Amino acid sequence: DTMKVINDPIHGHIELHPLLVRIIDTPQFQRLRYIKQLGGGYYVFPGASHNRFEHSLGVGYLAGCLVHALGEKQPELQISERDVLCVQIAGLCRNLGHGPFSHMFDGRFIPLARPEVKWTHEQGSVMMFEHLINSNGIKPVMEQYGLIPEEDICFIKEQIVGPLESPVLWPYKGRPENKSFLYEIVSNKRNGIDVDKWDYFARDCHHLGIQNNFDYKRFIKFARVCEVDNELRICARDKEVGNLYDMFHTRNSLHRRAYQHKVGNIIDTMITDAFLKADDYIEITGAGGKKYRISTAIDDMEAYTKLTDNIFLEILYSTDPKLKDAREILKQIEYRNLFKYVGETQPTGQIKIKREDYESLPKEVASAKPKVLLDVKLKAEDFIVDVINMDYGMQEKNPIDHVSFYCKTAPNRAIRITKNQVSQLLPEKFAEQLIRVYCKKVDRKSLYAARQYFVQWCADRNFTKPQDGDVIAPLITPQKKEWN
Amino acid sequence: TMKVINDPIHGHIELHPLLVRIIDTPQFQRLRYIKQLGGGYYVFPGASHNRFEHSLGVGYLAGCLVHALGEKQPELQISERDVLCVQIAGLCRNLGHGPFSHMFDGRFIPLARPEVKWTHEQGSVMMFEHLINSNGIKPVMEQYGLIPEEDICFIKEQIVGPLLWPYKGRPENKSFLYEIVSNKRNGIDVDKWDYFARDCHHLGIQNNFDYKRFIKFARVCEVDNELRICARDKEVGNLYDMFHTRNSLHRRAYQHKVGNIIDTMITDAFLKADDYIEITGAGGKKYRISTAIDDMEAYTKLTDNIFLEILYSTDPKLKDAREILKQIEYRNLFKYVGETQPTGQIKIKREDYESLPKEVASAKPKVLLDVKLKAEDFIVDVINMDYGMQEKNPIDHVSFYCKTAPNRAIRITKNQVSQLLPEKFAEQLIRVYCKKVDRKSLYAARQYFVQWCADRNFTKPQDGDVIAPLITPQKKEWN
Amino acid sequence: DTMKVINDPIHGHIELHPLLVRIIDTPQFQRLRYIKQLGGGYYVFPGASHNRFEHSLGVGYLAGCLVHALGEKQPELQISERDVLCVQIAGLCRNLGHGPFSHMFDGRFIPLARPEVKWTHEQGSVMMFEHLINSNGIKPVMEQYGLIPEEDICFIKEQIVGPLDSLWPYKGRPENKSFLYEIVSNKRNGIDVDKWDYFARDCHHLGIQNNFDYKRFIKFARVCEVDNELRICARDKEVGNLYDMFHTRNSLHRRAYQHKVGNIIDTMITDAFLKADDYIEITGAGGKKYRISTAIDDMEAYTKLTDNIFLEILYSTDPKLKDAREILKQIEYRNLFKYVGETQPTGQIKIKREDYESLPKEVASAKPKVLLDVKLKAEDFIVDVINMDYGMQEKNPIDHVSFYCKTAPNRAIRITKNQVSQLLPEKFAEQLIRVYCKKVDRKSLYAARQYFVQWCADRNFTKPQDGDVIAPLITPQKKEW
Amino acid sequence: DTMKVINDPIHGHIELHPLLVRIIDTPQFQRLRYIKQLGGGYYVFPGASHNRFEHSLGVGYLAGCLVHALGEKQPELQISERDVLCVQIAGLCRNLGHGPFSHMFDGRFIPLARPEVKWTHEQGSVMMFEHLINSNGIKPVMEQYGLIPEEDICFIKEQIVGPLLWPYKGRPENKSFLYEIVSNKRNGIDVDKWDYFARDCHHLGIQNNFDYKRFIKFARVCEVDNELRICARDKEVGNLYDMFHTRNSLHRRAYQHKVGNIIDTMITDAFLKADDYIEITGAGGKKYRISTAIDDMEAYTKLTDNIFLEILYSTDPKLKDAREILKQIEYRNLFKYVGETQPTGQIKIKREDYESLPKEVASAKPKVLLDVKLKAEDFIVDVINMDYGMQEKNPIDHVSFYCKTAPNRAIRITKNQVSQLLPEKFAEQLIRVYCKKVDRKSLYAARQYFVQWCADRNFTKPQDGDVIAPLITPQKKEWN
Ligand SMILES: Nc1ncnc2c1ncn2[C@H]1C[C@H](O)[C@@H](COP(=O)(O)OP(=O)(O)OP(=O)(O)O)O1
Ligand SMILES: Nc1ncnc2c1ncn2[C@H]1C[C@H](O)[C@@H](COP(=O)(O)OP(=O)(O)OP(=O)(O)O)O1
Ligand SMILES: Nc1ccn([C@H]2C[C@H](O)[C@@H](COP(=O)(O)OP(=O)(O)OP(=O)(O)O)O2)c(=O)n1
Ligand SMILES: Nc1ccn([C@H]2C[C@H](O)[C@@H](COP(=O)(O)OP(=O)(O)OP(=O)(O)O)O2)c(=O)n1
Ligand SMILES: [Mg+2]
Ligand SMILES: [Mg+2]
Ligand SMILES: [Mg+2]
Ligand SMILES: [Mg+2]
Repeated sequence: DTMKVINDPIHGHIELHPLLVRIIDTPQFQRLRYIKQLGGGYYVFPGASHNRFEHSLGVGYLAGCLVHALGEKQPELQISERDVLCVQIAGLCRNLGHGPFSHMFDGRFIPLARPEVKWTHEQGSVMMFEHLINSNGIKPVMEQYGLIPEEDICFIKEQIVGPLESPVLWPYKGRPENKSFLYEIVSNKRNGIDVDKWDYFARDCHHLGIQNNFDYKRFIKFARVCEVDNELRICARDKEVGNLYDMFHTRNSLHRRAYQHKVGNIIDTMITDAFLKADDYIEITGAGGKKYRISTAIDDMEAYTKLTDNIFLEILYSTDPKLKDAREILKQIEYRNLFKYVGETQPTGQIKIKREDYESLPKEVASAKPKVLLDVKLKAEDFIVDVINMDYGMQEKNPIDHVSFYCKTAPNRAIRITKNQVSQLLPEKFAEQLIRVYCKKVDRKSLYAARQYFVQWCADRNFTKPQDGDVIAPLITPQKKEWN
Repeated sequence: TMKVINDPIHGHIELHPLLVRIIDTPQFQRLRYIKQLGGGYYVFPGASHNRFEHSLGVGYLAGCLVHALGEKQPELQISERDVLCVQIAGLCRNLGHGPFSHMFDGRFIPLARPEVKWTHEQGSVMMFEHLINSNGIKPVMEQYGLIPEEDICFIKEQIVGPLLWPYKGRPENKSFLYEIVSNKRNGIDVDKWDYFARDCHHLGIQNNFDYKRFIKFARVCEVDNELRICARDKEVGNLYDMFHTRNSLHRRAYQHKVGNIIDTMITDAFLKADDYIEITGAGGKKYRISTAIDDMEAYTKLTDNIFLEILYSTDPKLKDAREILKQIEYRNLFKYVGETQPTGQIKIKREDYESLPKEVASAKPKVLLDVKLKAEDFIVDVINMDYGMQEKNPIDHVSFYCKTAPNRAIRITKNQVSQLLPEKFAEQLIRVYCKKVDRKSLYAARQYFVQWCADRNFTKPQDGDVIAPLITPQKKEWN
Repeated sequence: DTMKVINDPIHGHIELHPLLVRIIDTPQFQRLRYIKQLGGGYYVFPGASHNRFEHSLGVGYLAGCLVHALGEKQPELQISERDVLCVQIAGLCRNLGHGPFSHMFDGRFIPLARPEVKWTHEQGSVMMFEHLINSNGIKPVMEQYGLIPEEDICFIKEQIVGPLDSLWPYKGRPENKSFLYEIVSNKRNGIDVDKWDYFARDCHHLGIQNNFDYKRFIKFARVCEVDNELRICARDKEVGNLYDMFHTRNSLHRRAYQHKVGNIIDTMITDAFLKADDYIEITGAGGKKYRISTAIDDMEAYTKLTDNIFLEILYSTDPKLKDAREILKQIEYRNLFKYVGETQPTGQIKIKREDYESLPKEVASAKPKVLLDVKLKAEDFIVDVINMDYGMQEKNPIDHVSFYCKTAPNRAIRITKNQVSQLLPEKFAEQLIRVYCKKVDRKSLYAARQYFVQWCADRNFTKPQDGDVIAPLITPQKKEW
Repeated sequence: DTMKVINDPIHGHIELHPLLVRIIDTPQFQRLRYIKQLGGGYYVFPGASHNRFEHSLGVGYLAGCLVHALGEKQPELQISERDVLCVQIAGLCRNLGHGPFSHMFDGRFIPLARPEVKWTHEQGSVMMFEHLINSNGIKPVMEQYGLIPEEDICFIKEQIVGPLLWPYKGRPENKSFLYEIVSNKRNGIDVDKWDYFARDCHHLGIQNNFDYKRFIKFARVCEVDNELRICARDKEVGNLYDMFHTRNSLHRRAYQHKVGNIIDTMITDAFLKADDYIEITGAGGKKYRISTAIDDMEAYTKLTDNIFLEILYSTDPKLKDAREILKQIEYRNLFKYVGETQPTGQIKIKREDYESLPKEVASAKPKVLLDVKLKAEDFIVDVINMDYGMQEKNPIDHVSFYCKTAPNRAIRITKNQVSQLLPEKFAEQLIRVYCKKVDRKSLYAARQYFVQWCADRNFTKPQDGDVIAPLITPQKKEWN
């Protein structure tokens, strides 16, 4: 019928087009009210109670702001109301595929439960969207507001997941090359600068109790479309380059402080463990009454719709003896009897730890032979090793090398700006790995031992000296001249 | 040792290890799964916050105030033991809240168990007892210099009031300690201060009350042979503003017409599910949503999760309950018809609440109607808005002091402050909703409602002339 | 010439049309950088360093927001770019007439220096605007962007000061654009974008949180026909917020704008200006010399009249300025006139401006009945009478607001107080009386308190809040207390 | 005399001890109400109306917070109320020496007006403090609250300017940590930065990412090389690198804004042209100039941003040139920015060479057709040294940490133990060029000279180089 206004603490009063309201008021979208944006982070930052639902609204809103702003400044782009709605819908719907505890689910649980499968929340989002549309009669409503479901549904999915085919050339079908800039708004595959980041920086910071340094409104004011290699792309004003390096610095800061918090991660790990132990016994009803497991609900969207953080409490409150082991792990979380952090280190020089080797690392730690007197001997199964890849969103690459700029004197001429033209105070590398070790045995003597093994293992592997190495393992650190 | 927690409202808070021990229990962690504002989250999407983090905030502010009093007035002899007891009461005064907070004790329990008298306060005391006993907290209390017999009594009295000087946990010279966490005298306490700041931060409303300022100007003075907390005289304006703010937040957020109808629909689903949901309590015994309040072990497991357990159920017994919740997801809500108030001396009694839908349906609007509506099609919600003490002005129950004589307590009357203040401190709002959502039913509902307002001499609804143009002319008082 | 972007801490990045930039980059506008928004308030709230310049930008921006929003929701109103620019210019320029220390200048100084004259900053703003336009060749630039200077300059002035009887008293725009006159300075009910900026800005600087949400109000605003005029109407639901807006404004006056010490600093600075008025020379048109009190008669001189006057006096060496300089030095040492207390008339007693001067005499004539070391005279007392209201004297401004309902968005309606809440104010205007003593020693102050409380008793004013503590021998005589 | 409560928008309600109130309520301190914290920055960021006065209160407040927090956690340090007051006073008084438009005055004006002299606002602050104490009878009041003026005044001055071997006399080595609070000479981590980050951000419209309250919670005193020093928890090292990143961001965005700087430059020009004619009365009625008021504190007390308006509103023909420059600011007829570049070579451009740079630019021979020829005096070259506060050095190498397992054992943490994503260098220079000739043809020419000069000197390619000087940039293969 008519536009709704929603009060968001980040963005203020947002107007929602009635088509978007229709998309939001569905079981598939409302589901996101029951999935914490930061997963286990809430168990460390008590303000982070926010869910994916409200983040989704924010992304939808910002996507519309950016496309409206481009259209207002450059009418020659011929951006239609139809384009605007499609970009907003993609913004609203790019989080639809998230599972219980967000990144815990696709980062930890699915890889261990279904190692053969290749699943991402992105793929999930496309499938959920299709299901949402078909289950709720949205196509007619789309037609009613001037959308063309065939081409526009394709466009929306492409915005979320990228090209739907191997093209080897313009690989997209939803819109032609003259609207290429529309594909940079919601999920920017070229350099990662998109409205999804802008919402979460502001939102997460507001809830975590950290201040956000990046100003997206400013960026929107200075954004333009220019021709670059026969494509119309979004370009930033030259003097905004510093702000973009700061944007990636901020993202990395938030990962260091919050998203990869050592305890937040171990809680995610413990919850994953409980889910693995419960996977054989929890039943989720999907299409036609078929029963699915936590690990297989991703194969049926009707079942996936019912897969939320609620799983955690269903396990916790269970009485079935089959779920006793799973339930015991979650109860250890409530009593704050968590696996203990032992320490952190990094590979040196060129060493790069491969995903294939992740499983062998607890074995390596337990095989270390620290020359120290020990009351307990520990085994591989007592250790957890968490490898975390930190980067600027593009592996080893500098994402600012993939950004186009324009100058005040020639607003339609796109240019490139190299790192050396900006500052010598910027990073020389754009990717690194952190290795965290934890012990499942929490008593004082086990922990003392775990520390000796860990520091010995660092020495053996030529990893960096842990920050507290000399205090936790004073008998081990002297053997390594490189550390002294 | 002490833990540091980052709260977005208060910054980095330090927690004494005894408090950490209380927090890391199933009974306290439970509060992570109970939304502070209940159905409000379905209207204000930023209001995802739960009772857990509000509890931390209250505990922190309680310690701030008692610490500030001790530092300014060492002659009060506030001990570390006193400080911990006040902080614990602050942490634990929300323990008794049920699913969707005020929905549970404001709507559900009254309907499910009309004979019983339950408040979240009473719940908090029982939960606290259970928390202490289940988790071996008494020894830990002793280890930090608390005396469990007296101090547990003190903590409970702080939460629920008296279980002559009616308190046993502390003597009259420490009377001021009973004003911090839950202030029975005038409602000015640290619980409000946290929720103002917290709710505002998440709702997207800006808070006008400055509790840090109030703490800077607070003192203890002798008042009628009690040592009480007194405010500086010139802070009287800020206190009237505090109650104005609280009332604003109720108008805007806590009593939002749609937030309330969602709470009402969820309550309805819970009533229809109550016979079939089983919650396991002590010794494996089974309880219902409505009886879990009788066993704390069962109550520990009663959270907002009930909503999803119903929503995801496949049992045909829960089909009716499940349908109501599904209507929430599709946003097929009962429809708001309008709002009015009693005039003059009229006051609607709780005993009459159930007869009101019947009255509305009995109205005889002189208008042509496609459909005829029945009592069961109407919901009438009566909301009592006040400054926390019925008809009374809470500032008449506040003691002040002046800069020239800091130890001399005084009273300040409304007329000494401003003539721009309220003349009344309590009112009732009546909201009417229709369970029949189609265009023709709604049109009819509006005619009944406005006719009923006219019959009862209630105030003219704001949109009365637009929704019922044929009805409003009959009432000269309305024009 | 292209748009400039400016970063404001209240509003974020604001775009300024090149015509507005041209208006801003003039001596007449830049002048506002040297005039504190809150005057003597900075001497109490150290965060209130803000000046009228940045408040002006904010008002200009919000004016454009509201008119853009109305045009976007209701294209049938035919709001032109020309209309938008005129409203933004009026927003930018409505503070041009402010003098040194803002409300100190027209609230205290001019009334005492030039009692015969009737001056308001509004009138000042119109005159300054005219001077700004003419001095800087702005008329051609206006033409270049599609404005018609004759009509549009008239429109801008009318927005600031009102009509320069009749059904339609305005010449700048016809009745079908009536709603444009409600944006910058709303004469009908006071709800305008000037308040919205200062609520947000003052709060941000004072360290008080603002509770009024103007972005919400903009979303719900519409134009409807009311008594053959097109007016801005608010959604019915929003009536509570509007009462809260006036409550907030009153709160900010109580806490900040009428702070007892902020006011006494304003008073002392005014006193210094009065004692310096004969000796400070301000050069105006054709080299003529003016005084602080007469610079309002020449805009070229007025352009040079800012808070700088304070420091010119303070740093002076001329013995002529010794008395003025001494008062300002007392401010630096914080040897301020002392606050004695506050009271109010009872019920419907009202004090009038003609009587203000006789009040120090009345206080000094009181005969307390208490042992006193010192006897005080009329010249030792300052009596400050402050009229607090909701912007329209005794009237409820919400009775002058039009609303619409969700079921009929084009039908305007009225909402009375009783349809909203019984918890709202029963009166919308009141007076506060503050007494101060110029003699600051302990004994004088003790005495001043006895006179004050006795005078309250004699006049049947309300009992001061600390009356029983400051004058325990006086308050018992009054049973009503 | 009792405590006063003051409402600050950054810190909330702050309590001020009556001795501090006495120090504040003096002409020498109140002066700071008339000196903008960010100088010409207000002419670019309209929210930056804030003055040094309120920043000084903030620093005083934060200094007391930190010293109280250390005393509360570690009573064995024997921190006295006397220590607390001395640290708070130093915090309040470290900005006393600032001149008109803050860093414009000692960064630009004094170096040009008095090239022979070596003046810093720090030195100014000690001299102003001495003058404040003596002029206002503060010593007796200090005694009244248990201070010992001889040793405590020395302590306060040392906190501000450093030593006037354990080089300090105000306090012994067992109180070394007290010297790290207000102006930290060792690594730059002090409460002054914490206030200005929060305050500047609040006013500029930029969000601050550094959390000082958190840092205070984790701070401890430990023994390091026979000194008791403030140590940070090991975990917090990342936050400290972020602190310096933030400081550098604020310099890039705000403090060194290209237009903010050129306004500072133009105001400095006006002051130089007015210096012979403005008279400031100092001790015994002696007259001083803007450039010599630093030699008499009584005169310096009267030297504030007011000078700007005194010049602007002047009618004296002697001040006509100075007044014209300021009027160009009001009309926004500013010197024009031409561009920015950096050295590639490791030697920093030296301060001794700064003056020769406009000559070099004008001597460039761009191979381009030009309507106008420009001269050295038409160019301004601004050299800006950006660093993490310690020249080429990493300040985090000068920080001591402790671990949770051994709180009393101080340790060091090297860059490689933290991250590979951190800077490899900690100092750099930016070179900005501006033209005093503002017309279209002059500016076109200025751009050709500038880019040619960058090419000749092997500086980095300006960001818009290809657009502003398309005929010049091809000659340089390193840029292509
Ligand atoms: N860098 C940071 N900035 C802001 N908040 C943080 C940061 N790191 C953690 N927090 C939050 C999360 C918690 O609520 C609180 C305490 O976290 P943290 O200091 O890491 O405790 P911890 O228990 O993990 O460390 P430890 O046990 O090693 O002392 O602060
Ligand atoms: N109601 C208020 N809310 C917030 N800040 C306030 C309020 N009233 C005053 N302030 C500010 C102004 C000052 O920065 C600070 C102290 O002012 P205030 O409490 O009025 O002291 P005062 O010196 O005027 O009163 P007194 O000397 O009578 O105690 O608080
Ligand atoms: N005083 C208020 C009231 C509401 N909101 C927020 C809460 C909602 O997220 C959003 C829209 O709520 P409304 O009450 O304005 O809209 P409704 O749909 O309830 O009213 P209606 O449908 O009658 O327009 O605004 C707010 O910020 N301040
Ligand atoms: N990193 C920055 C730079 C500027 N600003 C603010 C300060 C100004 O008030 C406004 C405009 O600054 P710009 O530097 O963008 O404008 P200029 O005129 O300096 O740039 P140009 O003329 O080259 O567009 O934005 C900001 O918030 N952050
Ligand atoms: Mg609605
Ligand atoms: Mg810990
Ligand atoms: Mg510019
Ligand atoms: Mg005072």
